[PDB]
Amino acid sequence: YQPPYTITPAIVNLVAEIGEIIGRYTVLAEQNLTPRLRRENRIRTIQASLAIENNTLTLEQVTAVIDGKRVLGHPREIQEVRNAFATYEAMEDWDASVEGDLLAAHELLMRGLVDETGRYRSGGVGIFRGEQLVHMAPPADRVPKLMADLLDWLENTNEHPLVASCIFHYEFEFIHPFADGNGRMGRLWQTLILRNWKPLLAYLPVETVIRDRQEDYYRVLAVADSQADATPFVEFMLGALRDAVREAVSTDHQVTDQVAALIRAIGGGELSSNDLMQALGLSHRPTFRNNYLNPAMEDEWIERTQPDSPRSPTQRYRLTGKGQR
Repeated sequence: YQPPYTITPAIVNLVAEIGEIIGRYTVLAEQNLTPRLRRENRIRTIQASLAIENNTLTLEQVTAVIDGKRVLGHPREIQEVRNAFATYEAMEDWDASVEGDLLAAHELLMRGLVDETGRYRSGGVGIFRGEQLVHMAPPADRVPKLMADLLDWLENTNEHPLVASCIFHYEFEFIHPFADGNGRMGRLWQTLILRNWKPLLAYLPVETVIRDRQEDYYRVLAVADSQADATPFVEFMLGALRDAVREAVSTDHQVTDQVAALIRAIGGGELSSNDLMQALGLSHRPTFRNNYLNPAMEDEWIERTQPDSPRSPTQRYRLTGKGQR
């Protein structure tokens, strides 16, 4: 068994470019990706992946759900987000070729939403490709062998993870092994195959590109299905991944704990040296001037209320370009 994998000069050029872009995306650009940035990307991945399957929640809403903040919306859509966030955070446990790990993921993703969770469908299911005509997936009794072969292929494939993830996505979408959430499981397992190669790709929000190119995504996926060839789909996905890892590097191209405490102490009002001294809980004047007032003054975080008289007794201080969080 082997899926219709046929290479093309366009694929090798996309692999070359993705490879090179990651060659930069790593280096010291990994020492810039903070936990908040990983989360921002993860929230974008979840919101877009769910948006493709007609979830009406906005990025601002999905952020608030995962943050724990106030959320007004449908309880079923909000639980889709909670389950999705829970599922992506458990990727470290799974190997993309393990059938048990695939079922454990489907369980976390569909828990409390559907009857058949963590197992393949017992009956038939319709394949939806946007506003395209619905057709039936393979019979449920064919799924176990189809999935066994696909997962065996993925374990012993010589293809590069970038290509292998696209081939699996294409084959998985054709089979639709679960009663629900096949679309979301497809994007999840593609992210898993990529993070099993480079774990930084787990925070690549390629789903925002697939959501914006949704009409073409389903059209290329249908044309590839009609012509029985994964090649055009692999070109599309490697293209989307390239554009994603490219907009990830373009986003790239700090205050001390002492300076950060002074900026928060000023706020909106105008504080004098003794007003800051009392607020910061300081008692040594040279320490305040050298470690707090002058550092914030030099890096242009704070300005003087009386700039004409620098050595003034009634001297007070107000913020300039100071952004909170």
